[PDB]
Amino acid sequence: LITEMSDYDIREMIQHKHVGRLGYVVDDRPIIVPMTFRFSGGSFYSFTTDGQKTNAMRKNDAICILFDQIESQTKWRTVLVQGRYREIAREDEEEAIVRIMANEPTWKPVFFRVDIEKLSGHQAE
Amino acid sequence: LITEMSDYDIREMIQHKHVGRLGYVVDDRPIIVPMTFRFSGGSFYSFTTDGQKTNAMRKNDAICILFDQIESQTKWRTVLVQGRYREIAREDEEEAIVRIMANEPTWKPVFFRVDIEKLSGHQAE
Repeated sequence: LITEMSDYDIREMIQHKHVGRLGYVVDDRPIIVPMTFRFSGGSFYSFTTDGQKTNAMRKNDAICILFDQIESQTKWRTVLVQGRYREIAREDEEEAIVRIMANEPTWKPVFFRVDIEKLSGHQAE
Repeated sequence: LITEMSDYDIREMIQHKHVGRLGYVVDDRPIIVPMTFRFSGGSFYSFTTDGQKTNAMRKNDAICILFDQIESQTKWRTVLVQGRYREIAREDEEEAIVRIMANEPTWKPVFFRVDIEKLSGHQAE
């Protein structure tokens, strides 16, 4: 019943789905929080004004993002990005901002990107 | 802009929101997967036929569930359950099944529950 999604559908999803759910680890326990992301040049870009998220991901840089479109229990698509927290230096914030905003599909903070180590996508129909 | 949700709204949400997103840890990295849950007698009950989830949560029982209702970037509610994977013994599966199904609000597998260590809920309006 569970199938691998085509690269086409994985791409449509990570290009067009604005909100994903970020997973990080604090003291060996998982935390999940919704965040907006922009896929650009092979990484996902975001930012937060929440210093607790920033400090947690600084201490443990192993993170993930789930994107999904759930129609029912048996009709759904999920894309999981596993990778690494990479904080953007102050002098690179303008670059990050333009990447986040530039030509977005008709949709102090600390900026970061998620560099991809594994990208997987599956569906049920 | 971010407020604590009332216990009333936290309860309405974990009673009526069928799908949450389960967080677990594999080799010090976070994984997130959508699952259906039932809140009953202070724990969340679910099951999976996916042996990789089962084995992962057996090896590391620190897990979480996010429930959320996101209207926009500035209008949303999130409830995070942090707790422990507790696998249901075969002889307790019928109990688990009746708990999952009994009087549900008009909505071999290995059964499990999530026992709650922290429950928090926040909103933005």
